[PDB]
Amino acid sequence: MMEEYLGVFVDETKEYLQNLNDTLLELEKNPEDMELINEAFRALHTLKGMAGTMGFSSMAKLCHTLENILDKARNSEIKITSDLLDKIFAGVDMITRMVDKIVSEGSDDIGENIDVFSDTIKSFASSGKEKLE
Repeated sequence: MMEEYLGVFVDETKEYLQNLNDTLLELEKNPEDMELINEAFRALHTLKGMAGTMGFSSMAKLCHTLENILDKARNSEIKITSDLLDKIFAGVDMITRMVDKIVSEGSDDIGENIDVFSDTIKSFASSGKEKLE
């Protein structure tokens, strides 16, 4: 059978999420080393792509969201305030839940809320209270 292509595709995404949690959980203790920010901004960028080729963009958008905070972190827009990373680790949390159901059935539909979980984090950083009247 030629199904081992997807069996290895996930075994790599899981070993990377941890490697990406070690980077993001070490990033919290070192949210400015610029190594955990690039070690994560990358894996998440690679994890997001692997989630698009799997037909699970709902879980890939989560990989792009986290990497987005790691992007502003590398773009000088945001920094790991222990909250932008908590929601990020929260995205990797659902990404795992989808992987647990995707592995149990292959569906990334966990009633998650990307546009929301991202807007929550996207608004949790760039803010402009009181603007133009």
